[PDB]
Amino acid sequence: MKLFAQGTSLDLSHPHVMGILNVTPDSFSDGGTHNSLIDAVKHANLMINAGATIIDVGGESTRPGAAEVSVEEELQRVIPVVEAIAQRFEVWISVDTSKPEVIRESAKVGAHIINDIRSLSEPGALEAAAETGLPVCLMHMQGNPKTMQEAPKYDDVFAEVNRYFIEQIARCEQAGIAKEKLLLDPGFGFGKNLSHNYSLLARLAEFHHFNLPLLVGMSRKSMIGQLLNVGPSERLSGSLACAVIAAMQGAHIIRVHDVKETVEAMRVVEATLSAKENKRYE
Repeated sequence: MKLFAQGTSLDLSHPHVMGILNVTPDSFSDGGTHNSLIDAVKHANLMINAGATIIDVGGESTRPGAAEVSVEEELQRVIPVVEAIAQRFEVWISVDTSKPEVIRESAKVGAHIINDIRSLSEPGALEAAAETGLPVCLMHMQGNPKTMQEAPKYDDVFAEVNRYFIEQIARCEQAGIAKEKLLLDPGFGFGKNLSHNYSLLARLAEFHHFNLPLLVGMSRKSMIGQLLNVGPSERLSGSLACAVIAAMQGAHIIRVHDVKETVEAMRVVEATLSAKENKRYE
């Protein structure tokens, strides 16, 4: 499968490692852009050289209890960074933003994929996304992403994620976005407890029936911290194990913090699927 955006293509024949670049008010320091723009570009550079092919630029934290960011705060931080990256490098760039104006402006400076945690649910976001013509990633979640309150109960979490994606592909089609520009994300860690998360990971090979690319982001999350009982920085081994289980089942983009190590794990996976009579574990 190939994605086309901004006069380029991304070939999803082999797994892609997507780096994380968050430029929130609390990390893209001291007011609305300091010299944190060369930090962001240094950081971009390291990830590309460690082998990342996509970079996910977001201006709003998605963690429990995270602050809301205003449109100006996001325009101020995200658009500088997306622009400077696209000028200097070959990488594909996706933007995680929920706001229509940030979608429109990030298209204008060279963003390739709109990767919104809220799946374009805000007023005018679908419309803006559609207008840009860019690839959009749809993500399951139940509730508000940044709540600090307990995980849903589901009749069946796999059945519910699957029926959510059928509903969102339709909505997007009704707004003129072709199915061919969609990517799907089960949304690990968002509205799911530890059991729900491993159920979705165990059955990731089943979401290929949509015949859409799968983007996955399990890096350093609670499904790893709770299972092993370790804090956020001692989660590498467990994050690499989730990355490999996902790629063995055919996930096309893996969103991680440790780019070097995951690229190395992905090489072993590729060498292995290359030798497999059907390029996927089921």
